[PDB]
Amino acid sequence: KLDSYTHLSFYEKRELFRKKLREIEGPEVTLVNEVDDEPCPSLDFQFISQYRLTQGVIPPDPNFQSGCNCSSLGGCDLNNPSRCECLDDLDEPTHFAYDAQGRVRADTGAVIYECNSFCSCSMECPNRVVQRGRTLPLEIFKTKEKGWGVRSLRFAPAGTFITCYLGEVITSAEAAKRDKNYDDDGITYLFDLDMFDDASEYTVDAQNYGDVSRFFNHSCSPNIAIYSAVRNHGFRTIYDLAFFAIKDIQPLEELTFDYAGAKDFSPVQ
Ligand code: NI
Ligand SMILES: [Zn+2]
Ligand SMILES: [Zn+2]
Ligand SMILES: [Zn+2]
Repeated sequence: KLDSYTHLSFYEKRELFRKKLREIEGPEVTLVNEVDDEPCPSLDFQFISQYRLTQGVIPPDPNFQSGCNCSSLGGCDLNNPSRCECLDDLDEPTHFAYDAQGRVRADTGAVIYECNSFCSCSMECPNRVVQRGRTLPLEIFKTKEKGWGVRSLRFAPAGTFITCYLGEVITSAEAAKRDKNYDDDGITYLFDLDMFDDASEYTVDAQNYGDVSRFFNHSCSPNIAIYSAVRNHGFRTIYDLAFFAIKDIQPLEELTFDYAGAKDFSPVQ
């Protein structure tokens, strides 16, 4: 029932959005809508691949970073949990967060310690998974009862990294400033960085800048969950929000999460 002008307008709007995704550095990201005639999600936002810092936020200084030099040939050898200085932040059931497959081990907690730029290992160091980025080709699609969602296009073994939740790092102060502006917003892309000390009170907002994950939906039976991966082991005022698959993800399966913090990880209870 759309008239020529509108129909063309929508056409062009969807194509613009597809253009925008083509410019994402990484595996493919596609846009589909088999439900209605909505072109695509709002274009008023920019895809990024690194946090965008904002006024008033003091980022962890890299200058005071610890760098492991336990890089023999390959990476750091996942058999030497007692050689890395990236792991010195805790010694109990000591081990690298990942296995050989690059998947997140089942005995790994809600905290991942990856190698820094101050380490001597190459980018292939088995302890630089998150840093390497997405590897799964994803598709933004229109769900029937919920807004837009994202499903995988490939099978993902539980424990597979997916992507970090990117966006502007704002102080819980301005956070609330924006909360005073959220009108009839169906979704409010806020993510508090309070895994540790609550003094920093920093939050990630993907309202205007973010990653594909800014399209992920909440759910009760999620297939992905946040893993606080840190590189500046000494200052966790800011860290990476990593999404890993908690269970096998079937191709074309929608990805969903529900942050519970370290209050769903370490407890079988
Ligand atoms: Ni089409
Ligand atoms: Zn190491
Ligand atoms: Zn290291
Ligand atoms: Zn390393």
